[PDB]
Amino acid sequence: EGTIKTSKYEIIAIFREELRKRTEIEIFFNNTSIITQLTRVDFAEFHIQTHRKIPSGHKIRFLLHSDSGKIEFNAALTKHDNSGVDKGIRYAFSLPECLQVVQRRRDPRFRLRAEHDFYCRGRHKNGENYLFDIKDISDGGCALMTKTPNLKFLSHDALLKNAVLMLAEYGEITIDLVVKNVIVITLDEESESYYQISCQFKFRHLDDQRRIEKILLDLILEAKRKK
Ligand SMILES: Nc1nc2c(ncn2[C@@H]2O[C@@H]3COP(=O)(O)O[C@H]4[C@@H](O)[C@H](n5cnc6c(=O)[nH]c(N)nc65)O[C@@H]4COP(=O)(O)O[C@H]3[C@H]2O)c(=O)[nH]1
Ligand SMILES: Nc1nc2c(ncn2[C@@H]2O[C@@H]3COP(=O)(O)O[C@H]4[C@@H](O)[C@H](n5cnc6c(=O)[nH]c(N)nc65)O[C@@H]4COP(=O)(O)O[C@H]3[C@H]2O)c(=O)[nH]1
Repeated sequence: EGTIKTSKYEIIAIFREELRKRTEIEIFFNNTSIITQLTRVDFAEFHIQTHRKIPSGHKIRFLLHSDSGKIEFNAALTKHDNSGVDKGIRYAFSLPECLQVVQRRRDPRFRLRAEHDFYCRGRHKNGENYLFDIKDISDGGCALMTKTPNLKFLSHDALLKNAVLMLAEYGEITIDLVVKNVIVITLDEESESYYQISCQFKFRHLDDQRRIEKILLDLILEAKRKK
Protein backbone atom coordinates (compact mmCIF):
# COMPACT_ATOMS: atom_id res chain seq x y z
CA GLU A 1 0.00 0.00 0.00
CA GLY A 2 0.85 3.70 0.09
CA THR A 3 -0.91 6.82 1.34
CA ILE A 4 0.05 10.35 2.38
CA LYS A 5 -1.59 12.49 5.07
CA THR A 6 -1.49 16.28 5.09
CA SER A 7 -4.55 17.28 7.07
CA LYS A 8 -3.47 19.07 10.24
CA TYR A 9 -6.48 17.38 11.87
CA GLU A 10 -5.78 13.78 10.88
CA ILE A 11 -2.22 14.32 12.02
CA ILE A 12 -2.85 15.37 15.64
CA ALA A 13 -5.81 13.00 15.87
CA ILE A 14 -3.31 10.31 14.98
CA PHE A 15 -0.62 11.56 17.36
CA ARG A 16 -3.10 11.15 20.19
CA GLU A 17 -4.61 7.75 19.46
CA GLU A 18 -0.99 6.64 19.63
CA LEU A 19 -0.06 8.54 22.80
CA ARG A 20 -3.12 7.04 24.44
CA LYS A 21 -2.43 3.59 22.96
CA ARG A 22 1.20 3.89 24.24
CA THR A 23 2.59 2.69 20.94
CA GLU A 24 6.27 2.43 20.09
CA ILE A 25 8.02 5.27 18.26
CA GLU A 26 11.39 4.64 16.67
CA ILE A 27 13.91 7.47 16.20
CA PHE A 28 16.82 7.39 13.73
CA PHE A 29 20.18 9.08 14.29
CA ASN A 30 23.89 8.44 14.83
CA ASN A 31 23.89 5.08 13.12
CA THR A 32 21.32 2.95 14.96
CA SER A 33 17.69 3.60 15.89
CA ILE A 34 16.07 3.96 19.30
CA ILE A 35 12.59 2.74 20.20
CA THR A 36 10.43 4.46 22.81
CA GLN A 37 7.11 6.16 23.45
CA LEU A 38 5.36 9.51 23.22
CA THR A 39 4.86 11.31 26.53
CA ARG A 40 3.17 14.55 25.43
CA VAL A 41 1.36 15.93 22.40
CA ASP A 42 0.01 19.44 21.84
CA PHE A 43 -1.01 21.70 18.95
CA ALA A 44 2.55 22.18 17.71
CA GLU A 45 4.76 19.66 19.46
CA PHE A 46 5.13 16.09 20.63
CA HIS A 47 7.55 14.88 23.27
CA ILE A 48 9.68 11.82 23.93
CA GLN A 49 12.23 10.96 26.59
CA THR A 50 15.54 9.15 26.18
CA HIS A 51 18.90 9.22 27.95
CA ARG A 52 20.72 9.40 24.59
CA LYS A 53 21.50 12.61 22.67
CA ILE A 54 20.36 13.82 19.24
CA PRO A 55 21.79 16.07 16.45
CA SER A 56 20.17 19.42 17.15
CA GLY A 57 19.30 21.50 14.09
CA HIS A 58 18.20 18.82 11.64
CA LYS A 59 15.03 17.06 10.54
CA ILE A 60 15.58 13.63 12.12
CA ARG A 61 13.59 10.59 10.97
CA PHE A 62 10.74 9.02 12.94
CA LEU A 63 8.54 5.98 12.47
CA LEU A 64 5.47 4.86 14.42
CA HIS A 65 4.65 1.21 15.03
CA SER A 66 0.89 1.63 14.78
CA ASP A 67 -1.89 -0.90 14.37
CA SER A 68 -2.79 1.00 11.21
CA GLY A 69 0.58 0.19 9.65
CA LYS A 70 3.96 1.90 9.42
CA ILE A 71 3.73 5.67 9.82
CA GLU A 72 6.82 7.57 8.66
CA PHE A 73 7.71 11.26 8.92
CA ASN A 74 10.49 13.78 9.58
CA ALA A 75 10.56 16.45 12.28
CA ALA A 76 13.11 18.80 13.79
CA LEU A 77 14.17 18.97 17.42
CA THR A 78 12.81 22.17 18.95
CA LYS A 79 13.58 21.91 22.67
CA HIS A 80 15.67 19.75 25.00
CA ASP A 81 15.75 19.69 28.84
CA ASN A 82 18.24 18.01 31.17
CA SER A 83 17.29 16.73 34.63
CA GLY A 84 17.42 13.89 37.15
CA VAL A 85 20.26 12.14 38.96
CA ASP A 86 19.41 9.34 36.56
CA LYS A 87 19.79 11.26 33.32
CA GLY A 88 16.63 11.17 31.23
CA ILE A 89 16.54 13.88 28.58
CA ARG A 90 13.38 15.61 27.33
CA TYR A 91 13.16 16.41 23.62
CA ALA A 92 10.30 18.47 22.15
CA PHE A 93 9.84 18.22 18.38
CA SER A 94 7.57 19.92 15.88
CA LEU A 95 4.54 18.26 14.31
CA PRO A 96 5.18 17.10 10.73
CA GLU A 97 2.88 18.58 8.10
CA CYS A 98 3.50 15.40 6.15
CA LEU A 99 3.05 11.77 7.21
CA GLN A 100 3.08 8.52 5.28
CA VAL A 101 1.16 5.36 6.09
CA VAL A 102 2.21 1.97 4.74
CA GLN A 103 0.39 -1.28 5.44
CA ARG A 104 1.19 -4.26 3.24
CA ARG A 105 0.23 -7.12 5.55
CA ARG A 106 -2.85 -9.17 4.76
CA ASP A 107 -2.62 -10.84 8.18
CA PRO A 108 -2.59 -9.22 11.64
CA ARG A 109 0.51 -10.09 13.68
CA PHE A 110 -0.28 -11.02 17.29
CA ARG A 111 2.18 -9.73 19.89
CA LEU A 112 3.44 -12.07 22.62
CA ARG A 113 3.72 -11.07 26.29
CA ALA A 114 4.92 -12.31 29.68
CA GLU A 115 2.27 -15.04 29.95
CA HIS A 116 3.58 -16.55 26.72
CA ASP A 117 6.81 -18.58 27.03
CA PHE A 118 6.92 -19.23 23.29
CA TYR A 119 10.15 -20.46 21.75
CA CYS A 120 11.46 -21.52 18.39
CA ARG A 121 14.21 -24.09 18.45
CA GLY A 122 16.42 -26.03 16.05
CA ARG A 123 19.84 -27.16 14.84
CA HIS A 124 21.77 -25.41 12.06
CA LYS A 125 23.71 -27.34 9.41
CA ASN A 126 26.95 -27.20 11.39
CA GLY A 127 25.21 -29.14 14.13
CA GLU A 128 24.71 -26.32 16.61
CA ASN A 129 21.43 -25.57 18.41
CA TYR A 130 19.45 -22.37 18.41
CA LEU A 131 16.59 -21.26 20.66
CA PHE A 132 14.77 -18.06 19.83
CA ASP A 133 12.04 -16.31 21.76
CA ILE A 134 8.98 -15.63 19.59
CA LYS A 135 8.12 -11.91 19.56
CA ASP A 136 4.99 -11.91 17.43
CA ILE A 137 3.20 -14.51 15.34
CA SER A 138 0.69 -14.78 12.47
CA ASP A 139 -0.86 -17.36 10.16
CA GLY A 140 2.05 -16.97 7.77
CA GLY A 141 5.05 -16.73 10.06
CA CYS A 142 6.69 -15.21 13.11
CA ALA A 143 9.19 -12.63 14.27
CA LEU A 144 11.88 -14.27 16.42
CA MET A 145 14.31 -12.91 19.05
CA THR A 146 17.93 -13.57 20.06
CA LYS A 147 20.95 -11.75 21.50
CA THR A 148 23.33 -14.23 19.95
CA PRO A 149 22.31 -15.42 16.48
CA ASN A 150 24.55 -17.24 14.03
CA LEU A 151 24.32 -14.47 11.43
CA LYS A 152 25.84 -16.87 8.94
CA PHE A 153 22.83 -19.15 8.40
CA LEU A 154 20.38 -16.26 8.54
CA SER A 155 20.86 -15.07 4.96
CA HIS A 156 17.93 -13.62 3.01
CA ASP A 157 15.71 -16.53 1.95
CA ALA A 158 17.86 -18.95 3.94
CA LEU A 159 15.72 -21.62 5.51
CA LEU A 160 15.71 -23.21 8.95
CA LYS A 161 14.62 -26.75 8.13
CA ASN A 162 12.81 -28.89 10.71
CA ALA A 163 12.42 -26.02 13.12
CA VAL A 164 10.09 -26.64 16.06
CA LEU A 165 7.63 -24.08 17.36
CA MET A 166 7.36 -24.62 21.11
CA LEU A 167 4.01 -22.95 21.78
CA ALA A 168 3.66 -23.90 25.46
CA GLU A 169 0.10 -24.92 26.35
CA TYR A 170 -0.67 -25.26 22.63
CA GLY A 171 2.16 -27.74 22.25
CA GLU A 172 4.87 -28.11 19.67
CA ILE A 173 4.62 -27.86 15.90
CA THR A 174 7.41 -28.74 13.50
CA ILE A 175 7.79 -26.21 10.69
CA ASP A 176 10.18 -24.81 8.12
CA LEU A 177 11.02 -21.13 8.30
CA VAL A 178 12.22 -18.82 5.54
CA VAL A 179 14.30 -15.89 6.76
CA LYS A 180 13.08 -12.62 5.24
CA ASN A 181 15.25 -10.27 7.28
CA VAL A 182 17.68 -9.89 10.17
CA ILE A 183 17.73 -6.63 12.06
CA VAL A 184 18.98 -5.27 15.35
CA ILE A 185 16.53 -3.48 17.59
CA THR A 186 17.01 -1.14 20.53
CA LEU A 187 14.80 -0.17 23.49
CA ASP A 188 15.64 1.80 26.64
CA GLU A 189 19.52 1.13 33.55
CA GLU A 190 18.29 -1.31 30.88
CA SER A 191 19.41 0.20 27.54
CA GLU A 192 18.51 -2.87 25.46
CA SER A 193 19.32 -4.52 22.10
CA TYR A 194 18.52 -7.86 20.43
CA TYR A 195 18.23 -9.29 16.93
CA GLN A 196 14.85 -9.59 15.24
CA ILE A 197 14.62 -12.34 12.63
CA SER A 198 11.68 -11.99 10.25
CA CYS A 199 10.30 -15.39 9.32
CA GLN A 200 7.83 -16.87 6.87
CA PHE A 201 6.25 -20.26 7.53
CA LYS A 202 6.82 -23.16 5.19
CA PHE A 203 4.33 -25.80 6.27
CA ARG A 204 5.32 -29.47 6.32
CA HIS A 205 1.76 -30.77 6.27
CA LEU A 206 -1.45 -28.80 5.71
CA ASP A 207 -3.06 -29.53 9.06
CA ASP A 208 -0.10 -27.49 10.30
CA GLN A 209 -1.47 -24.34 8.67
CA ARG A 210 -4.94 -24.97 10.11
CA ARG A 211 -3.76 -25.83 13.62
CA ILE A 212 -1.84 -22.55 13.70
CA GLU A 213 -4.91 -20.61 12.51
CA LYS A 214 -6.99 -22.11 15.31
CA ILE A 215 -4.25 -21.48 17.87
CA LEU A 216 -3.69 -17.86 16.91
CA LEU A 217 -7.48 -17.51 17.13
CA ASP A 218 -7.40 -18.75 20.72
CA LEU A 219 -4.70 -16.23 21.58
CA ILE A 220 -6.82 -13.41 20.17
CA LEU A 221 -9.77 -14.60 22.25
CA GLU A 222 -7.80 -14.66 25.50
CA ALA A 223 -6.50 -11.25 24.51
CA LYS A 224 -9.90 -9.53 24.47
CA ARG A 225 -11.07 -11.52 27.50
CA LYS A 226 -8.52 -11.79 30.34
CA LYS A 227 -8.25 -8.00 30.32
N1 LIG B 1 11.07 -8.03 4.44
C1 LIG B 1 10.13 -8.09 5.57
N2 LIG B 1 10.57 -7.56 6.84
C2 LIG B 1 9.70 -7.58 8.03
C3 LIG B 1 8.45 -8.11 7.97
N3 LIG B 1 7.92 -7.97 9.20
C4 LIG B 1 8.86 -7.37 10.01
N4 LIG B 1 9.96 -7.14 9.24
C5 LIG B 1 11.14 -6.55 9.80
O1 LIG B 1 11.12 -6.49 11.11
C6 LIG B 1 11.39 -5.06 11.51
C7 LIG B 1 10.58 -4.68 12.55
O2 LIG B 1 9.24 -4.98 12.20
P1 LIG B 1 8.11 -4.40 13.27
O3 LIG B 1 8.53 -4.61 14.72
O4 LIG B 1 6.75 -5.02 13.08
O5 LIG B 1 8.14 -2.68 13.12
C8 LIG B 1 7.71 -2.10 11.77
C9 LIG B 1 6.06 -1.89 11.75
O6 LIG B 1 5.68 -1.45 13.09
C10 LIG B 1 5.84 -0.96 10.92
N5 LIG B 1 5.63 -1.52 9.53
C11 LIG B 1 6.40 -1.59 8.43
N6 LIG B 1 5.69 -2.21 7.48
C12 LIG B 1 4.51 -2.52 7.99
C13 LIG B 1 3.27 -3.21 7.43
O7 LIG B 1 3.26 -3.62 6.34
N7 LIG B 1 2.13 -3.38 8.28
C14 LIG B 1 2.14 -2.90 9.62
N8 LIG B 1 1.02 -3.04 10.51
N9 LIG B 1 3.32 -2.24 10.14
C15 LIG B 1 4.49 -2.08 9.27
O8 LIG B 1 7.11 -0.17 10.83
C16 LIG B 1 8.11 -0.94 11.77
C17 LIG B 1 9.58 -0.82 11.11
O9 LIG B 1 9.49 -1.39 9.78
P2 LIG B 1 10.96 -1.85 9.13
O10 LIG B 1 11.80 -0.60 9.25
O11 LIG B 1 10.88 -2.32 7.71
O12 LIG B 1 11.74 -2.90 10.18
C18 LIG B 1 11.02 -4.26 10.16
C19 LIG B 1 11.38 -5.00 9.21
O13 LIG B 1 12.82 -4.89 8.85
C20 LIG B 1 7.95 -8.68 6.62
O14 LIG B 1 6.87 -9.16 6.50
N10 LIG B 1 8.80 -8.66 5.46
N1 LIG C 1 4.28 -12.80 12.03
C1 LIG C 1 5.35 -12.53 11.08
N2 LIG C 1 5.17 -12.85 9.67
C2 LIG C 1 6.27 -12.57 8.71
C3 LIG C 1 7.44 -12.01 9.14
N3 LIG C 1 8.23 -11.89 8.06
C4 LIG C 1 7.57 -12.34 6.98
N4 LIG C 1 6.35 -12.76 7.40
C5 LIG C 1 5.48 -13.30 6.43
O1 LIG C 1 6.12 -13.55 5.33
C6 LIG C 1 5.29 -12.97 4.20
C7 LIG C 1 6.07 -12.48 3.18
O2 LIG C 1 6.98 -11.54 3.70
P1 LIG C 1 7.83 -10.69 2.53
O3 LIG C 1 8.22 -11.66 1.43
O4 LIG C 1 9.04 -10.00 3.08
O5 LIG C 1 6.64 -9.75 1.69
C8 LIG C 1 6.07 -8.59 2.52
C9 LIG C 1 7.20 -7.37 2.59
O6 LIG C 1 7.70 -7.20 1.23
C10 LIG C 1 6.53 -6.35 2.91
N5 LIG C 1 6.47 -6.11 4.42
C11 LIG C 1 5.55 -6.47 5.34
N6 LIG C 1 5.95 -6.01 6.52
C12 LIG C 1 7.11 -5.36 6.36
C13 LIG C 1 8.03 -4.62 7.32
O7 LIG C 1 7.79 -4.55 8.47
N7 LIG C 1 9.23 -4.00 6.82
C14 LIG C 1 9.53 -4.09 5.43
N8 LIG C 1 10.72 -3.48 4.94
N9 LIG C 1 8.64 -4.80 4.51
C15 LIG C 1 7.42 -5.43 5.03
O8 LIG C 1 5.11 -6.62 2.50
C16 LIG C 1 5.15 -8.07 1.91
C17 LIG C 1 3.77 -8.79 2.32
O9 LIG C 1 3.74 -8.76 3.77
P2 LIG C 1 2.77 -9.91 4.56
O10 LIG C 1 1.43 -9.86 3.86
O11 LIG C 1 2.61 -9.65 6.04
O12 LIG C 1 3.28 -11.45 4.16
C18 LIG C 1 4.53 -11.78 4.97
C19 LIG C 1 4.23 -12.27 6.08
O13 LIG C 1 3.02 -13.12 6.02
C20 LIG C 1 7.65 -11.69 10.62
O14 LIG C 1 8.66 -11.21 11.02
N10 LIG C 1 6.59 -11.95 11.54
